[PDB]
This record gives sequence, C-alpha cells and structure tokens, in this order.
Amino acid sequence: GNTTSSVILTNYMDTQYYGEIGIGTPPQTFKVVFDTGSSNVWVPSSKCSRLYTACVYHKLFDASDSSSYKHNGTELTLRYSTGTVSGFLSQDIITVGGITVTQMFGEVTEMPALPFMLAEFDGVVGMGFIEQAIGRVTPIFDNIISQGVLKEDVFSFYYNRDSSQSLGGQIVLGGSDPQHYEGNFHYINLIKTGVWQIQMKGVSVGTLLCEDGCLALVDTGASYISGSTSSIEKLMEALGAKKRLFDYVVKCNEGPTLPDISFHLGGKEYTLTSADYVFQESYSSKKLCTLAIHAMDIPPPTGPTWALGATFIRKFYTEFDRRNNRIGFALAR
Ligand SMILES: COCCCCn1c(C(=O)N(CC(C)C)[C@@H]2CNC[C@H](C(=O)N3CCOCC3)C2)ccc1-c1ccccc1
Ligand SMILES: *[C@@H]1O[C@H](CO)[C@@H](O)[C@H](O)[C@H]1NC(C)=O
Repeated sequence: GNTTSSVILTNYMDTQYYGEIGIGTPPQTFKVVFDTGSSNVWVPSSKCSRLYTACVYHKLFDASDSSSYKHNGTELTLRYSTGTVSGFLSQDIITVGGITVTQMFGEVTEMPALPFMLAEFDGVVGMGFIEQAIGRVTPIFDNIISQGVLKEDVFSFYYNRDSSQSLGGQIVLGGSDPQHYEGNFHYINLIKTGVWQIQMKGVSVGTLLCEDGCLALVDTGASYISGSTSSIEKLMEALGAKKRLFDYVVKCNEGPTLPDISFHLGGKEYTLTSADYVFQESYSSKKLCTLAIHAMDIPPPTGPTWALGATFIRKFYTEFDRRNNRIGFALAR
C-alpha cells in the first residue's frame, strides 16, 4: 500500500529500549522490546504464578478480559541466550503503531527473576523471520505485510543516545525516518534468509579479531555488543579491561583514553569511539566504569556470532529490508 507507521520508544539508561503495544478488546497495554534477534511475540500471562516475582511487577495479559481472544494452549518454551521464558500460545488482536493485526503470541507463565526483575519492558516483539520462530508461529511483521498496507517490506530502528525531554527511540514500520539519519544508507546483504545476520570481515582496535571472517547478528533486542568468550577476552586484554561477573570494566579515568573499535562490515569500517561504548558515569580513578561490550556464547546454527545491539544501533540508524534480504546502515542523528 502507501501507509508508513511509527512506534515511539522509551530509553531506559541506554540499556533497555521498548515501546507500547495493545493486546485484546479492550486493548491491554504492554511495554515490549522489538527484537530482530528473535521471531516470537510474548507477554506475561495472568496465569503466571505470583511466586514468580517478575509476574508481580509486570503487566499481565488477562485473556478473561478480552472479547477478541482465541484459545490455542500449545506449550511454548523460548530459550534466549540469557534466560528462558515458558508458557502457551494464544491468538488476539495486537495493535502496534496504529496497525491492528490478528497475532499468535506467547502467554508467559514462567518468568525468572533474572533477568526479568531488572526489565522495564513486559515482553518481546520478535522482528525476525519465520525460520527462527519457535512453534513455527507467524511473526508480527509477516502478518503486517500480508495485509498489504505498508509502503515497503522494510522496518527501521532509531535508538537515541539521550535518556531528557526527548524521544528515547523510534521504529518506522514501512520505511525509515530521514529526521533521524544522514548521509547515504550502506546496504549489506544477509548470509541467508531466516536470520538478520551479515558477514563481518574484521574487528579492529586502534585488526586483532575476526581476520579470517566471522558472523555479525544485528540484534535490536540486545543492550550491548557481544562476541564469543574467547573473542571478547582478547578484545578486553587489548583494552586493559578487567573481567567482572556480568560485565567488563575499566577505571573511569582510563575510559576517555580507550582506543576506537572498528567493525569491518560490507567493505566499510564501522567505528565506535570510547564515548560510544563506555558508560562514563565518572572520571574518578577510585571508580569503575562499565563497557557496553560483553560475552555471549550463541550455539549453532546461529552462532558462534557477534551481536550488534543498542551500543551499535545508537550510532547507526538501521534499516531492515525484508524484500531484498539486506540491512542498511546510516549515521544516526
Ligand atoms: C534494546 O533493549 C533491549 C534490552 C533487553 C536486553 N536483555 C536481554 C537480551 O539481550 N535478549 C533477550 C530478550 C528478553 C530481550 C536478546 C534479544 N535478542 C535475541 C537474543 C538471543 O536469545 N539469541 C541471539 C540470537 O541467537 C539466538 C539467541 C537475546 C536479556 C535480558 C535483557 C535485559 C537487560 C537489562 C535489563 C533487563 C533485561
Ligand atoms: C493451535 O494452533 C495450531 C496451528 O494453527 C492448530 O493446528 C491447532 O488446532 C490449535 N489448537 C487448538 C487447541 O486450538
């Protein structure tokens, strides 16, 4: 068709980006991460035991208050790199940026405190392909496309650096927003259909890693840039960063002096300065500052792979092109 549509996002502390969707009649509202690294939609269920504290603190979908609910009840387990959610399939009308779709989604009944007690979002809207969808459930974007309303088979992500009288982020469904990028889009083709993943031909500090070529997943649902444990260990040894439990840190004074990190993607060199990857919460030598780069071990067939999360998308406005199986990058502004 001709419609373009946007979802306004909230930026919590540069680590979580999420927007609002409505589910049911009348619409029950949820905060959701829009995630190119997965393909399922889930929100917490009212049938979630309150022994899960995460279900006490998030919005719960109540099927009993929706006149448009359609039962399914097939068990669903979604295993992310950092935690599992479990529950069952349901169908209802999901409203996202003024588009209503009939969507099968997971009602989560099992929701661990880690990491979900630390989540400002309630659930996830997977923006990946049907190939990676658990239960072979049609993803929301595939459903929006079937309706023939959008101007193009594309969606774009803007993640703001600032988090205070400004929008935290934006997703354009059906195009991109020229107000949030500049210069030309650089288009990189995907390795295959089914995964938002591209060939990376080197990771540079100041090339040390990925010299013989590796995979880079473009994961809007992730906070950080992640690599494999051994990839990250060598990167951090080169940065002089100390390994902690869940993050890598430097002494806050050393922060500004940290070298640039480059990702060789599609023939061009995508460079992040220390300002882009260090949480400069201080300049004290008595204080430690977290890096926005950690380890994530992703098993076959998706991994081993690097993941380009919010750290990367903050600098680079990202267009996801389902029609041509490619990703466009442009300088965010
Ligand atoms: C942009 O803002 C998004 C913030 C969400 C980041 N995050 C993840 C997370 O990164 N994910 C899982 C999913 C639930 C949002 C990833 C999303 N993409 C799919 C990833 C995955 O499971 N993979 C990678 C691709 O191959 C399969 C496994 C996991 C886990 C926990 C948190 C979190 C972080 C701070 C506070 C509270 C929670
Ligand atoms: C659940 O959905 C699947 C796929 O659409 C279908 O085969 C099945 O009949 C549904 N089950 C119930 C109990 O509605």
